[PDB]
Amino acid sequence: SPEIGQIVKIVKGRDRDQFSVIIKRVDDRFVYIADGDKRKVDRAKRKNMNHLKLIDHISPEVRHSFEETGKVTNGKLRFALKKFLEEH
RNA sequence: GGCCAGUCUGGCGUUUGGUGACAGCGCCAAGUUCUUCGGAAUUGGGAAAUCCUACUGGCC
Repeated sequence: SPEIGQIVKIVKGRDRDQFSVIIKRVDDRFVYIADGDKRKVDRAKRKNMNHLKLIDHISPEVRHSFEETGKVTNGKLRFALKKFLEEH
C-alpha cells in the first residue's frame, strides 16, 4: 500500500513520465500527488493508483513534514524530488 | 473470458480540466466539402442504433 512521501512515476495522464510525490491517501485505489513546482499542493492531482508506478523511495523530508505539521510545503516537495533524482 | 460505463481524423505545445482513454485552447498535417483560388468549413467506420473496430475506467 502507498505511503505519504513516497515517490511515484506517473504512467497515464497528461503529466505522464514525470516523477511526483504522494501527499495524501484517500483509500487503497486513490491518492493525491504534487511536486511543488508545476503541480503545487494547492492544485494536487487525484490519481488512480493503477496510473502510477510506486518507487521504493520515501522522502523523509516529506514524511517528517506531515508528522510535525499535518501538511507539506511546495519547497519540501521540490527538494525531495531533486534529492531523489540525484541519488537514484 | 463476461458485463456496465466511457473516448474519437493524425501530430506536437500547454503550471487548463479529466482516475483515465482523452478533452479544452493553440498551431502543424491529412481526408472531405466550398472558393472571391489569397483562403475558408469540417472530422473514426456505417444507410442506421439498443451497431462496429481501436482504446480507457469500474464490476465479476
